[PDB]
Formats: sequence, C-alpha cells, structure tokens
Amino acid sequence: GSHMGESGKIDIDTIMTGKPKSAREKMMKIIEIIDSLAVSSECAKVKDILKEAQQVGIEKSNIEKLLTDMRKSGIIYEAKPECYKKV
Repeated sequence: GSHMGESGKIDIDTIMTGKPKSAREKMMKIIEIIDSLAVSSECAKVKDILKEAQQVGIEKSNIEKLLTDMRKSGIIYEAKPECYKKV
C-alpha cells in the first residue's frame, strides 16, 4: 500500500522459484475467497468457496484437494465440517 511489510517466514519467492505462477495464481485466490468469506464468520463454508472458485474457473476436484492440502499444510484450518478459515 502506501507502505509495505514482510510476507512473514514464508513468501511468494519460495514458491515461484520451484513452481509455475499458477501456484500463487490459485493459492492466493483460494485464501482470498476463504478470508473474504471469513471476514465476518467463524469460517468460510467450502460450499461457498465451491461456488465462487467455480466462478473463477477452479474445478471442484481441484477446490477440494486444494482445501485439503491447505488445511493439512496449515495454510488454513477447518474447525467446523465443510467450513474452513484462512490461518
């Protein structure tokens, strides 16, 4: 913005150095939807992520294995059935 800060102990560089941009292009998109849905919820319903991510063109098989990778990696968590929140 009018200033910046660190991404944290993880960045974009560490991804794009060993993955195509499609990694960030999806990763960021998923967490954007999760965080946008979570912005006044305990969690984002993956039903809603399934809606909006199929609208950005992500496949439901993608969304569900992506969400799975994310919760299992610690990029997000569940804490409710079918409802996930950006870490």
